[PDB]
Amino acid sequence: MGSSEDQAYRLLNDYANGFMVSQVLFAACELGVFDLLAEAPGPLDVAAVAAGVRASAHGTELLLDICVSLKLLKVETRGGKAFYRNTELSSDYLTTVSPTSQCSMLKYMGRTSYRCWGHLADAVREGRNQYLETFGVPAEELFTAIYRSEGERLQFMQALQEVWSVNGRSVLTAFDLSVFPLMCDLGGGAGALAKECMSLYPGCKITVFDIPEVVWTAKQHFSFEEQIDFQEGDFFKDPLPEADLYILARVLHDWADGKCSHLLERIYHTCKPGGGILVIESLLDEDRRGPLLTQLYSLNMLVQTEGQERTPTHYHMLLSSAGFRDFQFKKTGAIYDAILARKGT
Amino acid sequence: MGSSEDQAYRLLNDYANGFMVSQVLFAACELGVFDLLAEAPGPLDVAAVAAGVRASAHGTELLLDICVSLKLLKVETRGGKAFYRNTELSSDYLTTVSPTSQCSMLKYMGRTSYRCWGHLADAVREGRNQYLETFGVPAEELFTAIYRSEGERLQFMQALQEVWSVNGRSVLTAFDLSVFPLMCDLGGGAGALAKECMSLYPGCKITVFDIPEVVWTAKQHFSFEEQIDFQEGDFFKDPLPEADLYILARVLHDWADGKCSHLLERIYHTCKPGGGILVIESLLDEDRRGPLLTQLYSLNMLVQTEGQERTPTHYHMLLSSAGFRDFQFKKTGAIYDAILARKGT
Ligand SMILES: C[S@@+](CC[C@H](N)C(=O)[O-])C[C@H]1O[C@@H](n2cnc3c(N)ncnc32)[C@H](O)[C@@H]1O
Ligand SMILES: C[S@@+](CC[C@H](N)C(=O)[O-])C[C@H]1O[C@@H](n2cnc3c(N)ncnc32)[C@H](O)[C@@H]1O
Ligand SMILES: [Zn+2]
Ligand SMILES: [Zn+2]
Ligand SMILES: [Zn+2]
Ligand SMILES: [Zn+2]
Repeated sequence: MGSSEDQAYRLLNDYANGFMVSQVLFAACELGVFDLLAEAPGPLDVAAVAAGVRASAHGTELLLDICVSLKLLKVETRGGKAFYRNTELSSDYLTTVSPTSQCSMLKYMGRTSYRCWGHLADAVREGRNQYLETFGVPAEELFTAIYRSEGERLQFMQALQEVWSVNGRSVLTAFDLSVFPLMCDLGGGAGALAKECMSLYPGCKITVFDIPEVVWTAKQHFSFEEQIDFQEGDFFKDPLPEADLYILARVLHDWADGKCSHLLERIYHTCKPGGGILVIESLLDEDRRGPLLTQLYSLNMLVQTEGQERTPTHYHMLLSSAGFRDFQFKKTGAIYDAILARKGT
Repeated sequence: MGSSEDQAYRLLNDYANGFMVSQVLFAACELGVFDLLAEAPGPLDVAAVAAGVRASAHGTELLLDICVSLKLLKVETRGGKAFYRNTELSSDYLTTVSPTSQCSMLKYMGRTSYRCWGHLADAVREGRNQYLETFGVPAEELFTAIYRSEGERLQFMQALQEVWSVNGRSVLTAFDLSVFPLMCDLGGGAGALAKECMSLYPGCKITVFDIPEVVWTAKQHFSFEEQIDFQEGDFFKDPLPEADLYILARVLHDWADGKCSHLLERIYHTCKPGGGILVIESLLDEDRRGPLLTQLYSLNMLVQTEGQERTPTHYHMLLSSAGFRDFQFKKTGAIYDAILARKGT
């Protein structure tokens, strides 16, 4: 709030205004402000940004000035004009060329999640997702609602690959996976995690398993290399590729316990002695009261998917019931953690 | 982000997730969580909250647990159950009975502003408001779009009165207004600021001026006391009530310079020597690069109204052109500041 107001009032305003700060970041990403600034020979003024993003003078200045206050951009003065430049933050996470780019996820959060979240009170009220109430699109089959169009499936796929450029190494190296020569990424999407897995484990080979529409899009928009293979199908009913390790990264959180149990059971019966299951999810503290970002993510699963985020013990009951033993989890200090369980005799 | 990740990545996530934190606060307000907790004989468990707000168990727990992490609620343990209670923050700003309640504004930000803000990129792109693109409602006359229904006009009116319970005293006491026995609050709405003005200045009398629909709603939903009068009309063309002081609180920011100049001109020609104009707005720093909340508010005017937030110098050019002299402003340390100018001979 105001600089002299009581701390509780300032906090309440921070929370109330949060949606505005999210949209400033999302719109700056959608307009390509950071890309234009990274492609420029040096820093740019309002009129040069407004012209490059094809937007209004007043609108651009408001946007750039808010970005400076938020520490997403730096400003400098030359003559009778402000000149904007990228920060370490925006160069690393907000430019398309950066390997650690978070662009596509931000644009996705802005275009889909933000819309869904307006219906939060009803998702809480009813205990169910709101794709029909938000997009008019039936969600009886979760992913036909999520991939409501070709361009929307490419965007989802581009969005999801982005976290692995920052979190990939932590999760794949939490446990020594060199022990599993043949791997399968169930619901592997574009294959970003698999690409990382193969550079990390030179001996290993991996199959990316996903629905026919994702596999086709992955091959059409992402190039590959000699360690990675693709199998298309439905993990709830099709035969799974033979593997020593099955990886489930952000798959279990999309579904309720019963659906999770079914998939875990199929994987278990497909595994051989010494076989493993690597579950990659954001772990909830045992009291379900943190971390805050994970709690928000669990609420985002209520609003969007059929699932929730879970505690280590919850993933343990699920994996133990499916038949797995030697349950171990590793808290990475990152958004995504790793769980590994094995099949015995 | 994750507790061990780089500070820039944690900051980017804070910003990206802001919309979720806003909606948690808005939905907790819409569900009446804080009221139910204040009306209870003591602290309540998940099942008692879920039943009282008529919502799902999973949804309620997620909501309450996020509120605890956000410091909006406190939790305690008794037997095999968590018990939630209000904080100083929620009791003072989030309960309907509290005089400093911010409820109605939060519900309004959630229901209208949040929706509008999804169209931020286009409001920036085009340099205009999005009522037609968001609500289907024509905005050619700003307030017919803002008061699109009776219940929506009552909500807007209830929302706007709330800031004056906290910021009212600062703005009205920045300058000694005892010098102006007769006052007029132009666009005074429900008359919250006028009610405060009259307790602060016992000698003074005030007329609340607003559009016929607002005046009728104000008399029908708010009771009055012997110092306050109501005149209905259009400040752009109707005769203004006779007054020594004209107050413009959050009126100028809704409009562009030309519309502001027109209204200021009418007020000037209505004033007599020694007459005053009290402008109450959130002042932008001279470089237009802060405060952050004011910059967000200026962007909210681009997205919603026909105006912007302005710098002291900008309000000075406007007031000076209309004919006013002795321009003075006072930065309160709060969201809203005060500007006073006078009419000479
Ligand atoms: C939330 S995405 C996670 C993708 C990826 N593992 C990551 O973390 O970036 C869940 C993935 O599961 C895939 N999926 C959903 N249902 C499936 C099914 N029945 N059979 C195969 N793949 C499925 C989706 O198409 C999607 O790529
Ligand atoms: C943004 S509200 C501010 C209300 C109040 N002064 C406050 O700060 O809480 C602007 C007020 O101006 C009123 N208004 C808009 N156009 C008007 C007009 N042409 N004549 C009279 N009142 C008008 C609106 O109905 C509304 O109550
Ligand atoms: Zn079995
Ligand atoms: Zn168990
Ligand atoms: Zn004149
Ligand atoms: Zn001037």
